[PDB]
Amino acid sequence: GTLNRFTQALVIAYVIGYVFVYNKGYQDTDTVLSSVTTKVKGIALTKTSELGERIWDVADYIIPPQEDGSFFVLTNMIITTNQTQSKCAENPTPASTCTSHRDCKGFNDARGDGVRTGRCVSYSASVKTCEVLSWCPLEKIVDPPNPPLLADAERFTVLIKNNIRYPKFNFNKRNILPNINSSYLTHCVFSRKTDPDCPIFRLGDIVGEAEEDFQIMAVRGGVMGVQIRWDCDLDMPQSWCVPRYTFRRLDNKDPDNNVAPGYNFRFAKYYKNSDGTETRTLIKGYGIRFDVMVFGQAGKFNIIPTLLNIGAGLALLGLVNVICDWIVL
Amino acid sequence: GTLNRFTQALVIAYVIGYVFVYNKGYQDTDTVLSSVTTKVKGIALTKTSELGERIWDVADYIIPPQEDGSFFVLTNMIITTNQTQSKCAENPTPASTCTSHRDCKGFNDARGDGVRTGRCVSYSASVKTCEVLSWCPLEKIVDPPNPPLLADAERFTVLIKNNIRYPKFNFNKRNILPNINSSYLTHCVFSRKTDPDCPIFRLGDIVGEAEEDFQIMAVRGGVMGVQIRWDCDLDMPQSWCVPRYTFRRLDNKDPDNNVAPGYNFRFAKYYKNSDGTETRTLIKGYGIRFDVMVFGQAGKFNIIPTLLNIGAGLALLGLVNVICDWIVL
Amino acid sequence: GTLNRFTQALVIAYVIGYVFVYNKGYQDTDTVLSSVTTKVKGIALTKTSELGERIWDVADYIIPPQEDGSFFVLTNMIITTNQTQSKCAENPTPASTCTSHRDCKGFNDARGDGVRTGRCVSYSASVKTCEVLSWCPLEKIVDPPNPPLLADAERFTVLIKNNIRYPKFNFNKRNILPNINSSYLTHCVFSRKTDPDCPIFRLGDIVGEAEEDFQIMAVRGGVMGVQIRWDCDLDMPQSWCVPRYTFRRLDNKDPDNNVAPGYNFRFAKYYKNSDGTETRTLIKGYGIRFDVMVFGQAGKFNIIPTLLNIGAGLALLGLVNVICDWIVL
Ligand SMILES: *[C@@H]1O[C@H](CO)[C@@H](O[C@@H]2O[C@H](CO)[C@@H](O)[C@H](O)[C@H]2NC(C)=O)[C@H](O)[C@H]1NC(C)=O
Ligand SMILES: *[C@@H]1O[C@H](CO)[C@@H](O[C@@H]2O[C@H](CO)[C@@H](O)[C@H](O)[C@H]2NC(C)=O)[C@H](O)[C@H]1NC(C)=O
Ligand SMILES: *[C@@H]1O[C@H](CO)[C@@H](O[C@@H]2O[C@H](CO)[C@@H](O)[C@H](O)[C@H]2NC(C)=O)[C@H](O)[C@H]1NC(C)=O
Ligand SMILES: *[C@H]1O[C@H](CO)[C@@H](O[C@H]2O[C@H](CO)[C@@H](O)[C@H](O)[C@H]2NC(C)=O)[C@H](O)[C@H]1NC(C)=O
Ligand SMILES: *[C@H]1O[C@H](CO)[C@@H](O[C@H]2O[C@H](CO)[C@@H](O)[C@H](O)[C@H]2NC(C)=O)[C@H](O)[C@H]1NC(C)=O
Ligand SMILES: *[C@H]1O[C@H](CO)[C@@H](O[C@H]2O[C@H](CO)[C@@H](O)[C@H](O)[C@H]2NC(C)=O)[C@H](O)[C@H]1NC(C)=O
Ligand SMILES: [Gd]
Ligand SMILES: [Gd]
Ligand SMILES: [Gd]
Ligand SMILES: [Gd]
Repeated sequence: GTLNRFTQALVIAYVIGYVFVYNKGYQDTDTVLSSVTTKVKGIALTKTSELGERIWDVADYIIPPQEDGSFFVLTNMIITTNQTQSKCAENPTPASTCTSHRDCKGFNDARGDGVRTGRCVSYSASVKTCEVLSWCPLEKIVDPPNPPLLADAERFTVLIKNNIRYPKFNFNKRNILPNINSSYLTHCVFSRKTDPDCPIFRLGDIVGEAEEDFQIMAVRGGVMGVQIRWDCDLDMPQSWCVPRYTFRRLDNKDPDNNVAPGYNFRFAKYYKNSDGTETRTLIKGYGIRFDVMVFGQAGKFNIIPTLLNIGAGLALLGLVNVICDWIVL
Repeated sequence: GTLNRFTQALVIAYVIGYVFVYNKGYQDTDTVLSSVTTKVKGIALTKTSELGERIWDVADYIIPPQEDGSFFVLTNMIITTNQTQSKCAENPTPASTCTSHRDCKGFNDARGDGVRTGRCVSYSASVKTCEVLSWCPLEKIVDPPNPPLLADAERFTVLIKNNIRYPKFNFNKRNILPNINSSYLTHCVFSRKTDPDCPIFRLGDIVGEAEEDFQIMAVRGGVMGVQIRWDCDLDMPQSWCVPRYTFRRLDNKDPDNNVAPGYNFRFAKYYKNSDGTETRTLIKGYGIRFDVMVFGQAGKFNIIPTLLNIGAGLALLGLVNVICDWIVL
Repeated sequence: GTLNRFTQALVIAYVIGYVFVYNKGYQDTDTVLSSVTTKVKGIALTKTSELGERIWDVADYIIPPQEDGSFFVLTNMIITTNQTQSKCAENPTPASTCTSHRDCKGFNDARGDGVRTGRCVSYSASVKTCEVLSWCPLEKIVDPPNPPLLADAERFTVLIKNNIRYPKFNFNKRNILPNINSSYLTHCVFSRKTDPDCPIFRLGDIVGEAEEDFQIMAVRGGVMGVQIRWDCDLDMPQSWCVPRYTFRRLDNKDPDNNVAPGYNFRFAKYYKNSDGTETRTLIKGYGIRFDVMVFGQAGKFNIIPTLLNIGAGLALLGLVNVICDWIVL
């Protein structure tokens, strides 16, 4: 029909026009094989209450441990020391509290501060609670310092390297562009406006780019997601293949509707005493774990998907006439 | 033909009926960007042969190290201590055994207990073997304790958080549902029957859910795979987007057809002696490494794949007539 | 037309011939769920300048830390010891150099060797630079030893286990074949020519297979990518499903156009002095990090994609006639 010349003009503009340049269907996909490397640099001062001023080389003292891709920056802490294998009073709790040896005797014990020895002992002159053997003295139940001890970390800076490969199209590139000289990377610092190609990011600015604050986050900790996205049209020059960096808070702020708020964990330092006995320093550290999430797809031109889709274009226009005929009169 | 009205009624029921509601082809795929966090809690008692009763805070003493997603729980061990840099007798082995200094002189040495010094020394009054410098005293060749030292670990419990995102559909959710209050997560424990939405899992129950046993596995160690699966139809409410948890033993039990049976590795503890000399405690730990494997796909409605497939539906029915004609008379 | 019998003979040979056996479109894809395990074995001798001959059990002394999949082998190092919390002279640098207390007073300080105390102190009789509190004595600025301290590592050997699963086709296998006895894996060593099925690889041979050299790489470090590829046609016997191993240097050699050349990082060893004071040994270690990258796809037969494509085959041949008619006369 006369509408058939209109529809044929519509489908030609539909596929070639719509489906190809917009949806780009004429290509075959391939996902990214990725590897990433990070180097945090920076140092941090802390005037501890008693211990006096102290240094923290984010290098060695601040990163437990040195991870594969991701990584965790220490920001806050509760430090218990001179701990040893010994018996001692549980922390004051209605579940731990006792009147005499009769109350202390368990599954919950091993879930709490340590393993319960039947004996009952005074947690202080004022009160009494079940004795347990454990690492003693027990860690003091307190909220983490505020503001953060390693608040200087806002200003630490991380270098992020990222080699990737699309196995299928035997192609591979690195987030560091060849146009970029080494002397520039000697002191550049990423920024969306000025330096998009600087792979050195500032921790504060990472948190911040994410609609967050390194300071209100550094107290109780959290996890920052550093999303890298590799989209490359391989039929285009390999020069136009470029990484986009996005940022995201992953942990939940809301106190309600969650558990283990923020991000922290304990680790220790063991010491062979000159006496031959064991002692350890236990440390509950809060901090920000940065996860580097890499992803992307790519595609060159290809006959099979193209003809596959074009074919469907011709079957589609068949019905287009019935649609035009029912619409028009 | 008359069969053409039958076939057209078949293809309409074939695509819309079969291919769409079953195979759901009318959607576009998107894979999951994932991050996971874990918190193991629990303590464990061990009455060591000589050393007497001892505590092991799965927190600090039990997890080497504190990993990104995955994690490894200590269950069993062989502990060699007071080790130092020094010379000493290899372990009795036909390859190590010697009659005099003539036999000891290598590539295998450096492959064995330590580097071979030519001298030959008696491993005991009864026998003799090549001297080597190494960390000495050498670790005693024995099978790991049975039952497991940290058998209490069956009952440790891990909390598992999992934030995910589909980049394409700018959508993201967390395994912890909003319907779930915090006070519940204060002591809930996952279970298929009662508490499907409790993200706190019990190590025994994880092993167990996998058709295995934490006790027969904890002696010599292994790796548990905790598979999380995120399938979401995004055209449906984001509320129906939910995680399914599956369990799997990854290591091979069979003694034959494998190497490094179960799962263990050695690590050490270094100590600056008051004398200024070095000493270390070497530890071969067996345990269960839990790998959290996250994956899934999703899809909203879309025109391109739909019309693409519908088009093929019309080309398909064309041949359906030749099939009906050859069948019927 | 007469050319229509030619085209129909072309498309039948085009799809069934070209698109199916070559491009294999009649299948549905599924990507790999992977887990990997590694065990490095080997020991290494080092005749240190002063300290004398010394052993390094790649087990405990050589791997910091014991990683999930990937792993890092120590090859070279700069070792600073008896470090303590204290004040001391910065390293000679035009930015650090000073004439008197007036010059020392900062953001750069905290970026450098330590936090600047106003006082100015002589770095030596010859010169003077700003005093800072830090871990002191500062680490000596030198290039890493050459040749590598743990050069013996060329010859260390790693065992690599790899369990994988395609969730969709409920299928899963392991890089260790059932045909392979355990007694063989007791001393086999991978090699392309003789032993393709030996999952024990030699570090030198890994580097080497990659068109590189463990020795010129071990001085300043780098990252080796161990690419495993799982392609399985699941309509074929599950026996033909096999892993291919490829090798790749990931870091950039070129001095220009990069930062943090090679691969190294610092970590420390803490010691409670008999005096009650703290001291630590700081260590900048160069080495080779091996990343095990696993990937692959698979597919069984399927009706939907097949008919989808066949359908497009019939729509395609429609236009083939117009092409043959315009070509031929
Ligand atoms: C090396 O690297 C930098 C970064 O690309 C170059 O600096 C940029 O170059 C252009 C052109 O002059 C300026 O318009 C931009 O402002 C520069 N970016 C920044 C943040 O400095 C620099 O030119 C290069 N050095 C040489 C000599 O090649
Ligand atoms: C908070 O969380 C829990 C878990 O969803 C709620 O307990 C469930 O709610 C229903 C409805 O009463 C019960 O039928 C299920 O047995 C409960 N699950 C378990 C294991 O307890 C609880 O109601 C919530 N608390 C409030 C007050 O909202
Ligand atoms: C156990 O494993 C090995 C490795 O597959 C077998 O050795 C191979 O078997 C064939 C057949 O004789 C030889 O042609 C190859 O040279 C062998 N490979 C190597 C590198 O040795 C060995 O036969 C097996 N042992 C038994 C008894 O089954
Ligand atoms: C940690 O440090 C101090 C100093 O060594 C310990 O001091 C004393 O505590 C002991 C336990 O009751 C007694 O055994 C000692 O005799 C006493 N001091 C001396 C001079 O030996 C203290 O115990 C330690 N704290 C713990 C219990 O972990
Ligand atoms: C580990 O601990 C003990 C106690 O210090 C060591 O005791 C002795 O061993 C030495 C090595 O032959 C001699 O050098 C010493 O004189 C002797 N004891 C004293 C009082 O010094 C023992 O060597 C250590 N074990 C090793 C060798 O690692
Ligand atoms: C590391 O080891 C030595 C040996 O203990 C230290 O020796 C001395 O240094 C001190 C710092 O000025 C003085 O406080 C001491 O009195 C002196 N020796 C003695 C016998 O105490 C040396 O300080 C240490 N190095 C540093 C500063 O880290
Ligand atoms: Gd990791
Ligand atoms: Gd701020
Ligand atoms: Gd049991
Ligand atoms: Gd060599």
